[PDB]
Amino acid sequence: EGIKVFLHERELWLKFHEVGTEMIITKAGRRMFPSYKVKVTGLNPKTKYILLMDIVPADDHRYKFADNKWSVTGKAEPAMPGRLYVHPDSPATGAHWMRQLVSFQKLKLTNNHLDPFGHIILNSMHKYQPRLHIVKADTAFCTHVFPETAFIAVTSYQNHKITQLKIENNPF
Amino acid sequence: GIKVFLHERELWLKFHEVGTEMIITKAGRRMFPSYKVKVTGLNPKTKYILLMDIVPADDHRYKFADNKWSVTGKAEPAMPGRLYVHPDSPATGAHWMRQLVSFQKLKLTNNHLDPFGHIILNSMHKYQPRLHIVKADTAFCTHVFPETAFIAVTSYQNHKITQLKIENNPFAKGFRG
DNA sequence: CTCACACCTT
DNA sequence: TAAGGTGTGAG
Ligand SMILES: [Mg+2]
Ligand SMILES: [Mg+2]
Repeated sequence: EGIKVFLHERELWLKFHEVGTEMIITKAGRRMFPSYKVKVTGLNPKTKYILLMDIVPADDHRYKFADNKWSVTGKAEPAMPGRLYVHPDSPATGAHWMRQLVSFQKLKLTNNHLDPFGHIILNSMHKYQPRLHIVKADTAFCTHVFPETAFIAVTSYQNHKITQLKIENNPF
Repeated sequence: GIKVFLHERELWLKFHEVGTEMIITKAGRRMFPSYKVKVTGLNPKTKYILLMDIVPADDHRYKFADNKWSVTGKAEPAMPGRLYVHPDSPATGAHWMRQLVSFQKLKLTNNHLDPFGHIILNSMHKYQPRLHIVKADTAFCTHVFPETAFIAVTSYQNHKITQLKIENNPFAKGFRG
């Protein structure tokens, strides 16, 4: 647990964070943008670990976007326990995980409470916090939370500034 | 370090074999056994926050029948679980390691409108208590003892749990044979 | 599922 | 002490 985790593309995340990050969620499931990726150090090279993500409510509010601003508009909806996204390389050695960027870019977000594909179910107009968890594969694990990756789940982009950012930052 | 050891593990296992139930009430109910741990491997001078939460063990709703728990439906959706921060937090590693860390005063309630800061559970659902350890100068670590999982109930279902509670909890001494 | 209650601990 | 944690058992 003397492990360090570093958010990749932090500057891009910050730009989105300043505006107020939104992530589109759909029936088919949508990848996050920015992608969530991390560098990890301090793992035992030979020990096996499972790396995984979840995405948990950031608060108890429900939100609306109006007058180019977000604001609380109600009580957050109750939900089922969040699904986990287990990194596909799991389980793997500390040396494997440390050798290059651990990317969670294939993680998908859906708004379909009946989703059959294992995608992470969110509710529109709620705020969420992505978390990374590191488990010795072998009762104990550690969790890393970057506040700048927090976001509001949306059904289509609300703040037109976000749309510009996404447009300006994806080659194709 | 960091290592966390469950106190009275033997007693927990006795309940766990039968299938642990924890009473929940409006006023808030202590767990029995008391959740207590020994911790080692902390930096003696560093300050830490210790806290617990209690999370759904699965997505099921249960029923008890034929002297057996069995799945009966989908679990009820719920709000995020409240935290119980240990009263001594924040404290130094040395403080935490000096004696058992007790979470005896943690209370469980069924009142979704509870104003007392107690942990809100739904009856007939299964739950897993977890201990978290947060350091000082984002990152924290979590310890999960599966032998402490339990089904929240409004009154005891399996009479073997009732008898265990009576035999081992001092406050129930008056009901003993 | 709830409450007044006897009986007990701390 | 006095305050407060138990399961009870009828409703
Ligand atoms: Mg990206
Ligand atoms: Mg104990």
